[PDB]
Amino acid sequence: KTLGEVWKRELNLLDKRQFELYKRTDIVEVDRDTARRHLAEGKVDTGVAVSRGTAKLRWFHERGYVKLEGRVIDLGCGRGGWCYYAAAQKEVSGVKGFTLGRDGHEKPMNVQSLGWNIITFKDKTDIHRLEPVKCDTLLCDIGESSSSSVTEGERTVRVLDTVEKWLACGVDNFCVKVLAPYMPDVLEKLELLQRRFGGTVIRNPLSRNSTHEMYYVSGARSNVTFTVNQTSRLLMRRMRRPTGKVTLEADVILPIGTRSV
Ligand SMILES: Nc1nc2c(ncn2[C@@H]2O[C@H](COP(=O)(O)OP(=O)(O)OP(=O)(O)OC[C@H]3O[C@@H](n4cnc5c(N)ncnc54)[C@H](O)[C@@H]3O)[C@@H](O)[C@H]2O)c(=O)[nH]1
Ligand SMILES: Nc1ncnc2c1ncn2[C@@H]1O[C@H](CSCC[C@H](N)C(=O)O)[C@@H](O)[C@H]1O
Repeated sequence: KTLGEVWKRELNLLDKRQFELYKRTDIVEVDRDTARRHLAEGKVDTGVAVSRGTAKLRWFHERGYVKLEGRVIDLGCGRGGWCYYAAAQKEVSGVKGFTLGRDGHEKPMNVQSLGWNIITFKDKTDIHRLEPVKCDTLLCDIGESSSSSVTEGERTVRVLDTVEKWLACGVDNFCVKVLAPYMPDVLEKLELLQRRFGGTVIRNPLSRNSTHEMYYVSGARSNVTFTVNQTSRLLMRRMRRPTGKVTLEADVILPIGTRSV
């Protein structure tokens, strides 16, 4: 029924070439070449990002969609791209990242970009069962894509359900991935969360067209259904005649070193 649900259905009908072209059509992409080479050779002091996630969070942060301050908690940190980005910001005092890091799930990577010493990584942790703790900035980048819209809806509502427990503790800032903002139950949960905690959902330009993910952030407030549909309209427009044309941009390079007294 929603424009987004139609989008998912049409997405699944695309042929191999069209899907490949479609996913990167008119999107922005950071050049990960140098970063990947450094990481692969064991370099930990060049300030390169451990994943594409660092650039994603930087985009939100640099334009006020989320302030990174004080005690930061990163649910589903994976390799740690968001933890390292937050750790390098002066306003941040500490970072706790939690992730599964098991059975194929990315484990935290160890590099020494600025503030690596203020991050405490913990793997083998299912954040749905992790007891909420008080923090100032809450981050969560969880949401596994599924060809089934019903399934993406279920996974998204589960993430928001868990995240609400943490926001309820009282947080100033947040940036939470919403896998399928186009699903009706999700739209309603977002409207309820907005009334309780404020914020709104924003589409990151670094996201590929093959996913409708948007992020629930604290730095702005807008009409949820309107903006989710604006993104649905954009995604459907790009599916008409995929060019695979991408805009390459410089990846994030952070300063290096420990943050000491
Ligand atoms: N028409 C197509 N749609 C595709 C394809 N691969 C993915 N998708 C769609 O994009 C969505 C995002 O894909 P992404 O690779 O970024 O996320 P996942 O790694 O979690 O993909 P899954 O949703 O987990 O799918 C697993 C695999 O299943 C295959 N798959 C998934 N959907 C399809 C379809 N519709 N047609 C053909 N083959 C399909 C494909 O090889 C996928 O890699 C996915 O949920 C699908 O709705 C594809 O080859 N063709
Ligand atoms: N229930 C759960 N508990 C903890 N971690 C989970 C989880 N479900 C998924 N994850 C992890 O969440 C991560 C999402 S990808 C996160 C990327 C990160 N923002 C970066 O910048 O690198 C994956 O590693 C996935 O394994």
